[PDB]
Amino acid sequence: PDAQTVTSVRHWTDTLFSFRVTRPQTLRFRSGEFVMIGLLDDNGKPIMRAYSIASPAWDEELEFYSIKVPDGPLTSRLQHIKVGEQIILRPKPVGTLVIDALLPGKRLWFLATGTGIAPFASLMREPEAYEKFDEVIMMHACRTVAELEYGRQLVEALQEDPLIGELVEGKLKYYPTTTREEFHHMGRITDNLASGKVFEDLGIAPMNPETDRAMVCGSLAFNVDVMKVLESYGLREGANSEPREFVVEKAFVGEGI
Ligand SMILES: Cc1cc2nc3c(=O)[nH]c(=O)nc-3n(C[C@H](O)[C@H](O)[C@H](O)COP(=O)(O)OP(=O)(O)OC[C@H]3O[C@@H](n4cnc5c(N)ncnc54)[C@H](O)[C@@H]3O)c2cc1C
Ligand SMILES: NC(=O)c1ccc[n+]([C@@H]2O[C@H](COP(=O)([O-])OP(=O)(O)OC[C@H]3O[C@@H](n4cnc5c(N)ncnc54)[C@H](OP(=O)(O)O)[C@@H]3O)[C@@H](O)[C@H]2O)c1
Ligand SMILES: CCCCCCCS[C@@H]1O[C@H](CO)[C@@H](O)[C@H](O)[C@H]1O
Repeated sequence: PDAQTVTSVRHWTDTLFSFRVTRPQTLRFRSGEFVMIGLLDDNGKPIMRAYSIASPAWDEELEFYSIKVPDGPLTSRLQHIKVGEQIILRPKPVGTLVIDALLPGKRLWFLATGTGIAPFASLMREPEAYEKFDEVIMMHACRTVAELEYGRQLVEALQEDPLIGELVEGKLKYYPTTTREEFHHMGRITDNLASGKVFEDLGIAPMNPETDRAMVCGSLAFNVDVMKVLESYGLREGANSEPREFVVEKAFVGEGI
């Protein structure tokens, strides 16, 4: 179908890699949305899967942060992709993780686990995030330290850029944690928001309906627990049609891995 070419590839761990592809000249999307991408199976039939566009809406190229599931119909194949090869990329962007889907506010929270940081790798590089809000809080929880690397480097590259470094350094608050390995900050996003620990570590006021807006992206179980916690602070799930305090999107469907 619609074919695009891989321009670069980077493996982060034995189960995580990112790659950038050429962008369809017709593509127009909002930072945070996802599209369907895929490869042909052995019978020449499409293996399609939804993927958040990890790059900001203004980037000339498209980037994706992907898991590597051995025996995974798509990623067992995609994990071998090389520069110059191609993938199917359908330019029909959709998704609820968009600023327009949230009432204006002053503090924006990105709550993610595992590859769920993909749509935020996009939003953290979206000019609109820093224009419409005073602070942007990026909470990324993973089992191990290595899983945080892609996000760590991204946040690092932002807060250090010669041009917008000081700017971002002042509004972006990066809060990574591990739950299975030793790290300076640990614990689930749910637990750390509920107990109040994150508000203390970051030296900021607790969550409130009037100023806080959040985007949630992780496993279904994670999404449901974060919702209750957010609701415990008076926030309500919104909609692109009726904007409120928070929005959610599954980082993937199924059990775990
Ligand atoms: C809205 C939406 C957006 C998504 N965006 C991304 C993204 O940006 N990057 C990404 O890697 N995946 C993303 N996923 C998952 C993605 O669509 C595919 O599932 C992934 O490419 C795996 O495909 P597969 O055919 O190799 O394995 P599958 O048969 O699809 O899945 C086998 C099992 O692996 C697990 N799994 C699948 N994907 C993940 C993952 N992301 N993280 C942890 N476990 C997983 C689940 O338990 C799944 O049942 C997204 C899913 C949805 C529903
Ligand atoms: N059938 C089974 O008994 C079975 C099947 C598959 C995997 N697993 C186990 O699960 C592990 C893989 O990780 P996982 O799925 O538990 O994490 P996960 O969704 O893949 O995502 C990574 C992170 O989200 C956190 N998380 C998971 N559930 C959460 C929730 N309900 N609320 C808030 N945060 C949550 C995890 O913390 P935590 O580490 O505390 O989860 C982890 O930090 C493996 O170590 C494996 O041993 C068990
Ligand atoms: C003028 C630079 C603006 C801010 C850059 C810091 C983020 S880091 C940067 O982000 C770009 C956009 O996603 C990518 O194309 C690039 O490869 C990546 O290193």
